[PDB]
Formats: sequence, structure tokens, C-alpha cells
Amino acid sequence: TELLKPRTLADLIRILHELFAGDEVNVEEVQAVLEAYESNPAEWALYAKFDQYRYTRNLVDQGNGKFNLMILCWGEGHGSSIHDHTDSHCFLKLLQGNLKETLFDWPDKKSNEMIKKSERTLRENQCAYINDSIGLHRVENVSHTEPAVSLHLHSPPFDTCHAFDQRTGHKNKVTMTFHSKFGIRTP
Ligand SMILES: [Fe+2]
Repeated sequence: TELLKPRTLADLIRILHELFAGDEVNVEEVQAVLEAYESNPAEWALYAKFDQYRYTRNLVDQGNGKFNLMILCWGEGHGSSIHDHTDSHCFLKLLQGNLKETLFDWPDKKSNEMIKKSERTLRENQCAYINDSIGLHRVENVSHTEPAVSLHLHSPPFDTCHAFDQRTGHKNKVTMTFHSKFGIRTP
């Protein structure tokens, strides 16, 4: 239970394997360790594979089945849908640039516009946390000049989620696709 500062991305991954060795998740400890890793671009360049038209999801580690650790690459103006996290934990740490996170409440079953609950700017090396009990969110790189890179941890791993239509609250099931795995492009 003794949290040391991760010296490198590899060290962080080793620490995460220790923190997820059991059946439950100490959220504050995981967030603290992710926050404490100082982004070093040389260590994650292998995973930072961008696409011109949308953000990419790049698998880094499968956590011995306990978590998916992935790097997301956001071109200028790239953003996500409003989405949930499939009854799992989601941690989001900025490795480069800034992302805007907008929080939404779960919609009522009547068709209505989803109104933002709040928003914040996540800055380099900050780590955010979300789960379905907190709400829904959208993540966006609103920069016109700076690509963003973020490090995401999902526990347990999940490969589907729901996207929500901001005008109605209607949801559709979406399959999560990986742009690359362990540095290898996976078309
Ligand atoms: Fe998310």
C-alpha cells in the first residue's frame, strides 16, 4: 500500500499492476500515482499515433486482465461523444496539451436537450476520474494549434459504451476500437 513516485512510464505500469492485483480499486491512490508520473514524451512516442480526422485510441497495457491502459491522441479540434463508462472506473491523465471536460447528468427518459452540469480544463500532467455514478462526460481538444495526448485507464476493461445525443438524451451502443496495440497499427 506504499505509493512511490513512478520514475518512468514503465515504472508506472509496474506500480499499476501492483495496485490492481486485488478485486477492488483504491481510486484516490490510483489517481495520485497517475498524477505523480511526470509525462516524458520520449517514453510514450511509440503509442502517440495520430489520425487527421478523429482522435485515436492506442493500447499500451492490458493490466493482466484487470485494466486497459491506453494513450489517446487528439488532433486540433478533435473531441469525443458524450458517453458513459460501462460500470467501470475511468482515469484520464494529460500527457501533452489541454483537454476540455464537460460533465452531463444521466438523461431522463423524456426527450430533452442535455444541459451541461459543469466544465473544466484539464492541463498537462493532471489526472481526472469519472464513473457512471458521477455522470456522463465529453472530452475535447478545443485547441486550434496544439495536439493533445492523454493516458487513460479503464477498470475493469470494457470495449463498448454508449454515445448520447446532446439534443435528446437518446443513447446508442458503440464499439470501442483500437488504432494500435503495443505500438503496432491495428487496422
Ligand atoms: Fe470518458
